[PDB]
Amino acid sequence: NKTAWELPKTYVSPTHVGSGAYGSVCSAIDKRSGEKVAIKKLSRPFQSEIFAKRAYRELLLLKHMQHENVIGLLDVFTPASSLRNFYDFYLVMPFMQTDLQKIMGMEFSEEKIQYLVYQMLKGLKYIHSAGVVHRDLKPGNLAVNEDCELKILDFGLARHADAEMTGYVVTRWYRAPEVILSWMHYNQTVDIWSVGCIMAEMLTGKTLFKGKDYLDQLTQILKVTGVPGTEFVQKLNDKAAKSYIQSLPQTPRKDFTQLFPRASPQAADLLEKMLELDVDKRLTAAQALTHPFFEPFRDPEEETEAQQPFDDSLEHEKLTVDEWKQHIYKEIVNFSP
Repeated sequence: NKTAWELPKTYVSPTHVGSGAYGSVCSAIDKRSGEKVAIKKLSRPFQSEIFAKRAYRELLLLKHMQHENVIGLLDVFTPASSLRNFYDFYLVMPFMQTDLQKIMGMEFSEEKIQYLVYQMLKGLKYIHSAGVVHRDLKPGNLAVNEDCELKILDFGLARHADAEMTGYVVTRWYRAPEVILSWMHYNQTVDIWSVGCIMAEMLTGKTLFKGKDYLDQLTQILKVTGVPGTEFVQKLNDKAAKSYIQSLPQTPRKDFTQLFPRASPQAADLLEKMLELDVDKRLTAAQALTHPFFEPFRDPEEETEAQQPFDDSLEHEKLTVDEWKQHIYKEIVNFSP
């Protein structure tokens, strides 16, 4: 279904769940083990260099990643017999149950928020330690089972963090202000901002920053965040970003206690440190785990990190789509005796 799945005989009873033009997600049952799994089809990975490069990133990231709070790769396959008829491929991973977007209407006690956000940051510490930035953390990408176990999903926009990265990234409502203010020069803390936006949403049942376009998102953010002093204005390396700010609509900076009532002094403090405008003052994943807000649940022995840095050897290379296909096809077949 959009566009006609070609599964092996190992996976049976294809029930559909997600949909799109970039490919679909469907549930299936592995016939070897009896486990229920999630299968994601990449239907047009070779339409362009960018789609090909992203397909490669997603596969390798899924492949090399081993953490309780990050989705793992069970299998990957393609109906193709060679590079001559290689048009798409499928990723197989543990089935979950629901995601955080679906249950946002629920009422989240601070205990649940503590537990769930703690798992987000544990996974994020792991992902970041591999030198990777996710760049699309949102409630739809946070899988949750009946035990309130959490897994991070979707590495389609993820990559090895570099000094210069793709500009238009992250889903707008969860997109950090520096993505716009410091175009193409952000770091792993964009993920921390997304975590902040999510936590606030669990706390209220409402999306914190609902901008109508990429610029209005910035305006929404700078309402809660204050308009910075001349210290931060000169702390940037942009003249275009110096403007707009130069329109100085001022009243910095709101206090989160008055802005997030019926939430705990320390919960408000964590949101504040996560939603910090200045990227240097902003909490990292490792640091956020050490915040007093997570004391009832914290266990440093399960805050593991990557055993190996994620390889970025092709990241600074110029491949054709045909070359990307070769590497992808190669990485599909050597998996996983």
